Amino acid sequence: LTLKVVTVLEEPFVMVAENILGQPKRYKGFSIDVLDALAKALGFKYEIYQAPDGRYGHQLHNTSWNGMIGELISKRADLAISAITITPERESVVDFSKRYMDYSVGILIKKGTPIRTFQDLSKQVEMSYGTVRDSAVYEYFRAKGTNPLEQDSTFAELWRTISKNGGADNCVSSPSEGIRKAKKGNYAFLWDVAVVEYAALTDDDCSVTVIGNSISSKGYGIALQHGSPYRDLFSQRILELQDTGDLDVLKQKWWPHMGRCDLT
Amino acid sequence: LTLKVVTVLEEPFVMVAENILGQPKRYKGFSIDVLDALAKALGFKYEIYQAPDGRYGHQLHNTSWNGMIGELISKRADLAISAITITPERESVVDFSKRYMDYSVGILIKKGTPIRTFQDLSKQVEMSYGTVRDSAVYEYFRAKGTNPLEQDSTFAELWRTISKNGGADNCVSSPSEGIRKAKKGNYAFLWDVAVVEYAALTDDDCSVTVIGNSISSKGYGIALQHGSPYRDLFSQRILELQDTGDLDVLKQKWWPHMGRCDLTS
Ligand SMILES: *[C@@H]1O[C@H](CO)[C@@H](O)[C@H](O)[C@H]1NC(C)=O
Ligand SMILES: *[C@@H]1O[C@H](CO)[C@@H](O)[C@H](O)[C@H]1NC(C)=O
Ligand SMILES: [Ca+2]
Ligand SMILES: [Ca+2]
Ligand SMILES: [Ca+2]
Ligand SMILES: [Ca+2]
Ligand SMILES: [Ca+2]
Ligand SMILES: [Cl-]
Ligand SMILES: [Cl-]
Repeated sequence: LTLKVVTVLEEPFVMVAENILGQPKRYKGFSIDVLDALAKALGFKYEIYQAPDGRYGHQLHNTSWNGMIGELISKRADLAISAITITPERESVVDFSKRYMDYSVGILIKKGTPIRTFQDLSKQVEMSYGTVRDSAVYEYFRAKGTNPLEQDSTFAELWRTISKNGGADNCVSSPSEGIRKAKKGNYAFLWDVAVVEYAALTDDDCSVTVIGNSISSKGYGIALQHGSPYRDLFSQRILELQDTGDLDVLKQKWWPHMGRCDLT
Repeated sequence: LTLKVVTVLEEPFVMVAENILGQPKRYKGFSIDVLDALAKALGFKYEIYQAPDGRYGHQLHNTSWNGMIGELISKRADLAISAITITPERESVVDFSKRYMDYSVGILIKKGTPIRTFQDLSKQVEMSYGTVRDSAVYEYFRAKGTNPLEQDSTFAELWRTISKNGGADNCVSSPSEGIRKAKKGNYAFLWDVAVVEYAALTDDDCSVTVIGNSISSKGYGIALQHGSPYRDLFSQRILELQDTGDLDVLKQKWWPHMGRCDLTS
């Protein structure tokens, strides 16, 4: 049995191995390791191709999806894996396995600052902070920072800074821009903990650290075609992998407990 | 439409509401609120009864299950809810929805100590610590503390203290004993962060704090009969609750940000 897998490059979830003349195009990463574990246990081969538009997927005007989600709906892909978050809108058109990792928003900041939490960040006027404009993270802080029922007034303060001038002043256009500004100092970037954590661990100067403190708001999962019988099987193995600690071993392979940069 | 819901008391997930004058025994809690949200969204009624043995359920020697899991397998209950963690052993015989809350192991300890992380606790010779004897948390530390591949030596150190004399020296019979010993002092209790955090928030003397910082090892979910058509429906609305922020509001209702004991040393 062979399955078609659609993916999008996202360090360290899915990465292209260094090109070597006379060798094929290989993929590596934490998500590839999870897929290999499922492939070995469930006994299936797979072929990986990247989404032609390189997008996770969002709904279009005519109720059609692009990106990896579109591939699953069109049945051009049996499953999709990268850094896909399990969201209600996606789960209504595809079927996600139970998460194999948590998702949360962290703060990428230069080392040595007195800021250690979101509350500390919200009380700062010296250091600007923000996220990627017109992203789910930006909308996440719109909801939290405008919800009357939120007890913690930190989000309201954060939203005022993030949304200044429609977000133009304090937000960036892509995660790479946010990471760059954070390393220069005088700016704190709010994005996926996993992405920023890997960015800080691989920093050439080890000049940046990551603030967690956020319980998971979503989880990364494997997306499969609607009604796919593999969804329950994938979830069972994923739970077993988490239970035995093997998934923790894979995480530390790409997010080492002690690596190049010390984040303390 | 009505569904049979099996549960077990677990503060603050499921709790008995103060009832008077022979009025029906009503339940309250974070898990009850999630159930009510699903009931309104999916348009079903329900009746809650407690597990006759008051147990979450585990496999017996003859492969039969007791507790809430047994009620689902025997189909005396349509779904089970309380503080049930989504585990592979249970998921093989029942069907869990996607988690509606994260689960992790925290530390309940008296305030005013230098201990602020698991690593700090592992380096202590003065203060004993442990978890519930013959518990999933006890097995969790057995695996981490004996796995050669774990990069953090903290877990190996913790296991030696937790498992001393087979755990007889430093473990406790129940969470209530663990909470009581932690409040006494000279003991740190390792258990569900949600349970101990509510224990610290409701402490009469506000004498204890909780050390979290642990990413979720599992998640709390709703258990349904194998092949139940409601499982996917529950997962969908559970996801929608989280996205709209309604789950966070309910959590703050039972784990308030302020108002209760301050958990800072
Ligand atoms: C819907 O929009 C997409 C654009 O991605 C287009 O490819 C597709 O042909 C459109 N129409 C229909 C009928 O699917
Ligand atoms: C297994 O043993 C238990 C005794 O605790 C009993 O109640 C149950 O009925 C047994 N199961 C079967 C299938 O006989
Ligand atoms: Ca679905
Ligand atoms: Ca991480
Ligand atoms: Ca429990
Ligand atoms: Ca199952
Ligand atoms: Ca080693
Ligand atoms: Cl699921
Ligand atoms: Cl998890």
